[PDB]
Amino acid sequence: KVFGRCELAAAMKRHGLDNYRGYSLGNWVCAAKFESNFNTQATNRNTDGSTDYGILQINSRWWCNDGRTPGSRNLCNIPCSALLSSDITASVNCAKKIVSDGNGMNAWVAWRNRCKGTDVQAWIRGCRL
Ligand SMILES: [Cl-]
Ligand SMILES: [Cl-]
Ligand code: NA
Repeated sequence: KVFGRCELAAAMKRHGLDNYRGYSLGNWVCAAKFESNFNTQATNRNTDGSTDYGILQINSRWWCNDGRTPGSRNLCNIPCSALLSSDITASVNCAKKIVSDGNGMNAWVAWRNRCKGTDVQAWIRGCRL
């Protein structure tokens, strides 16, 4: 599913991401824009052999199981394919764990390089939220 911007904002907010670990909704929408272009089916192989999955490009080295990432953990206890669903519940639950791991949203390299410190509230402008 390719979410609309405000459609994703509303779903993230309903699932409790607004101000989760202090990160406003716009941070999460901005991260999803640059990780996946709002496409739940996005997958991208990393140089270390792991793969990033879904709307927030959650990686198979630590967080989900894809059966092809040696030495990997599955700390969200989820097949990585569950992070490609049109329902973002699994991705949100896993993202809550990732953002609680110690470095906040810097865990998402695209958030650090493209969203951090910017006017992230622009990403929810116009949304009836
Ligand atoms: Cl915001
Ligand atoms: Cl933080
Ligand atoms: Na894994």
